[PDB]
Amino acid sequence: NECISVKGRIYSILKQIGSGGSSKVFQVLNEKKQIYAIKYVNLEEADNQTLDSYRNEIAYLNKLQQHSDKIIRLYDYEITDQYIYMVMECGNIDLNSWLKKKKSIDPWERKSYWKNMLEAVHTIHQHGIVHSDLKPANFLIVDGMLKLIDFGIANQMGTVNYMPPEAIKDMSPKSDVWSLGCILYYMTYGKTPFQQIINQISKLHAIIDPNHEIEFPDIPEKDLQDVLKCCLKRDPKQRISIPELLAHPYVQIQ
Ligand SMILES: NS(=O)(=O)c1cccc(-c2[nH]nc3ccc(NC(=O)Cc4ccccc4)cc23)c1
Repeated sequence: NECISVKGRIYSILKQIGSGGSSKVFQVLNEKKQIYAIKYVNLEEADNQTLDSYRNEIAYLNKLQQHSDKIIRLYDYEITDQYIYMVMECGNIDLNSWLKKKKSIDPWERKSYWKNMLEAVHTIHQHGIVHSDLKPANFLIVDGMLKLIDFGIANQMGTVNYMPPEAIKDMSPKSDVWSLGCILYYMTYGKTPFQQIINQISKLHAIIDPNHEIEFPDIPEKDLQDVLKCCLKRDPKQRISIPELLAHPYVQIQ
């Protein structure tokens, strides 16, 4: 429960939120006992390829401020040769942990969270960023809304269930549509489209191979069932885009 100093301001560690691959996230308090979330990154083992990934992520996160409130608020940051300190907004819970704990999600709650997800991905697309690795863990519940925490530029610490078929064949902004579709599918049927296929090798084949029909059981919300069919199209040309999804009846009609 040590102390942290960022750009002259002192912060006391309250509790550690999480840890993963030379990185750590802590609950901190300023002199006025106001809460913040500080991300600490250890750079002693990272090479120039990994270093440029963190630098690019920090730059885009700082630029995305005031552009949208669907991106985590970054108040200040400190970068040295040894470490990175990022003073951010403190949230309630990540979407991945919240989805696993929830028994059944409300239809209005599913719609409101989908809208937030579309608007955050649209904002990063407008600034030329393509996430390519979207999963619920990249989203945080804060101030009664969902906010994107990372843009997938830097290597961080589920599995291959949200991977688009284009990325598997590559050995496009439409890639983020498939990943978002898998999150909404989980919010609709309680499972991912390829969660039943336990074998990782057999799972990767099922995503890319055509004729392997993805089940879409009938639900009262006919517009919601349509979004999933449009989002989970193996062909990126036939797949719906983010600006088209923002005008879909599911997000615009009551
Ligand atoms: N209610 S709470 O205080 O307990 C809580 C719970 C969950 C999230 C937050 C939480 N608040 N603000 C956050 C900013 C970033 C972040 N995550 C990462 O940047 C990725 C990461 C994760 C682990 C290790 C290394 C990197 C989480 C944030 C707060």
